[PDB]
Amino acid sequence: GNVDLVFLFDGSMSLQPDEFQKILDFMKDVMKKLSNTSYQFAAVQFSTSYKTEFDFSDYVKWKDPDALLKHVKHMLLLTNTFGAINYVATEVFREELGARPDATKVLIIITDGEATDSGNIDAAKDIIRYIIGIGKHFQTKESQETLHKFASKPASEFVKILDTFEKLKDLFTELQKKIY
Repeated sequence: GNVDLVFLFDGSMSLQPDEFQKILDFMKDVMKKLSNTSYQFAAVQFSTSYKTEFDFSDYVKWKDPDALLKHVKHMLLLTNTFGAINYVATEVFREELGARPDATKVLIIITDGEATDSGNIDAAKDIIRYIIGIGKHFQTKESQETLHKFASKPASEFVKILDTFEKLKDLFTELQKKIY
């Protein structure tokens, strides 16, 4: 079956330059490793504001992860996760931007801290949502639990807590093995 997968990646000022680059490299590696007719991809950077770095039609045009993320600039502002998820639901998953009506909608949200906004993500309810919380800001159970509201259930499947950015590599096999 077809899968339309969006990477939604944190560009806040909490992220150090090497860490942000490891996130970009992870997205490129996932695209290279999942690449096949079934998958198409989009990517959105979120911080204070939201930017579609490439949409599904851009992916179809270029099919080159290096090219697709070449123009990304680290935003270095806040962490407005609620609005980011809603932005994906309403502004990225659109047929006019290359989204396929028959495809399973998937989000991989990548963040290094707690949200700086609030509200709800009801608009994104029909999207299968993974969230990856990385690093020292998720050392407490309480901080980890804040990510559950963003992800699909069960949290034991959909919420991934990684203690270091080096652990992103350990998610490749898992993501490759998903059958939606």
